[PDB]
Amino acid sequence: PVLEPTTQKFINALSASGGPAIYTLTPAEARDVLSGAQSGEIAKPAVDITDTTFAVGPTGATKVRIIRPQGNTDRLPVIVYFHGAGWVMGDTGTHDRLVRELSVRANAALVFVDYERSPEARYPVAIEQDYAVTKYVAEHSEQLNVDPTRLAIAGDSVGGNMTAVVSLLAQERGGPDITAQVLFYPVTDADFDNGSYTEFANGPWLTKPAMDWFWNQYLPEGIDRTDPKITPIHATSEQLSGQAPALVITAENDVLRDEGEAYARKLSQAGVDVTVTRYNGTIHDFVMLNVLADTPAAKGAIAQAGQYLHTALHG
Amino acid sequence: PVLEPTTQKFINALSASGGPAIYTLTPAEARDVLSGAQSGEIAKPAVDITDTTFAVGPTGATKVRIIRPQGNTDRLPVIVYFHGAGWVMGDTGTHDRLVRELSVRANAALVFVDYERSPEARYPVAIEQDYAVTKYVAEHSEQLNVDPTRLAIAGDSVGGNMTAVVSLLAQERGGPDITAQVLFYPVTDADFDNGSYTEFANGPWLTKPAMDWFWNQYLPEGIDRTDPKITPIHATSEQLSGQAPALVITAENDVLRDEGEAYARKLSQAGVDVTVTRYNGTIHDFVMLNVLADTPAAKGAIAQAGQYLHTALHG
Ligand SMILES: [Mg+2]
Ligand SMILES: [Mg+2]
Ligand SMILES: [Mg+2]
Repeated sequence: PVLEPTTQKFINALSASGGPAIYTLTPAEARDVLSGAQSGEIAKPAVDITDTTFAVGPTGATKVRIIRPQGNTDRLPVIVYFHGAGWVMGDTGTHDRLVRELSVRANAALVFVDYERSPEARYPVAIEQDYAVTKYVAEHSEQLNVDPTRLAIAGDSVGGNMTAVVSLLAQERGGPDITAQVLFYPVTDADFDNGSYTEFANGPWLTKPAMDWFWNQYLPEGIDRTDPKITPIHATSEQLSGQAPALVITAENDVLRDEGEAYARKLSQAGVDVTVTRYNGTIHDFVMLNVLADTPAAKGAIAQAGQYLHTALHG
Repeated sequence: PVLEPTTQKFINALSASGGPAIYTLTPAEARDVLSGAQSGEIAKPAVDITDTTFAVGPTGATKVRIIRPQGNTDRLPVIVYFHGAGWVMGDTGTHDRLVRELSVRANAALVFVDYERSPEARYPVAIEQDYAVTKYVAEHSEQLNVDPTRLAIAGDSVGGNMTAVVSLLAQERGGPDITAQVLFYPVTDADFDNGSYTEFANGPWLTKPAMDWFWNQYLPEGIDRTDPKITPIHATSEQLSGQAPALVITAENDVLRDEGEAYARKLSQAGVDVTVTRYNGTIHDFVMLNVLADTPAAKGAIAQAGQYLHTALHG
């Protein structure tokens, strides 16, 4: 359907500039393209930043960035954050404004997992790093000065996939305890022939061929994609029941729209308390992309997620 | 699609023992059904309440209820509120919890218009009362101890129709200035054959025959229904341009969904900044009905609207 006007101007400018398709690029090139898009002078909430490594995960180490509202030294609730951008791309820079907004709005520490990206690392390295850091935070709360009984998880796009799977792993492994989960336009299935994949196959912004490529970078060739730790839409009502309350936010004009909304239904059917909202007039990645930060959908969704997290972690 | 479970329980109870269809009742009887449904003791935000009358509007007197956050005597911004329930039903009791939430969350005075109901009063009595009260508030700010430069309007269902029309009338008549407008699942058209009307014709909760009956109570026989003061979807890009930023919230499972989302697009095409959000798993009237008060969609939408108003009126 018809896009919000600032969002439309972005899409048209992108067409006019005529850049190479994402799946013709090397990982390094693809990374640099998104990094360059997100390198502008933009207003950002004030935070204190620490870059470090936790000695956990399948590789023995996971890079993290810890963010706190600037000057706040309280024992805060904590968000463990899993970023999107196709498994191949994304870093502390590309998602900086977004995760600063979440930290300050939630009034929480936020632990950004700088997981090993694809294709150099394939499934399941990142989800195991993600799970390991979440467990680490829960088990090292005095050192991080956080309250482990108020731990939320959150992520955008493939990072929403990671959020869902960490919830699933925490159920299976008996912890850690999760207070709430937030999923921005999550990847939850690999059915490239559903309604929204068919309708929006040629965009805007995200295309079916692009998703085909991202999935092929993430996964080993020939792996069974129906397994719930890959496509959590297939999780059993068992794996889902008992999970933390969820906020799921989708975009109207998005190949991934239908699977995110279907996943929200699956959670709800399993007895999970699910807040699920579709934003009209916007596109995939709309709370991360700096070019859309002043659009009404981006502002609304960030305010909604911030408030949802604040209530979950302080109410 | 499938409803949130508590919401489905409500719908199941109606199908089991809901009785005669609302539109087969007298207006008195219909009024009493909703009044009874909403008169349960339930947790509500603390406010101060004043019931009075402003000597304006087509009848010479419009009943209003003025709500403030409890004990607050500050010169506050103000919301003028137009309630829903089919033009036939609704009063200060049916919408009590909802408008208390908005007052407290926006930290604003709220002026609830107890307009004359249909069919005893037809169009255009209520919209002229509604506009008159809005003008009155702008022009008697010292009497009411409010800031007239921070005046918002808001409404639900046919009250969303009223919000749209008051915006239009204010454009046409040169004021008063409106800072923001909030429309919960508005009535904007009378095309009973569109997509969502066809899909949800027999419910849940709101039905196509009910809407046909409500419209018939509201309107004189043979009136041209395409007048934008009746169906604001027909407003020109000129009646719309210049209007205040809008929040439009729709329900997934609702005959009125498509016309609400279409109206949002019409505003956006006219250059208005429109925040438009569809809540999945819920039904029409979901922010007013007390039985749904603790459901995720109701809590979410009320928090969203409350925060949107707070930002508009205090930012
Ligand atoms: Mg989506
Ligand atoms: Mg609706
Ligand atoms: Mg818009």
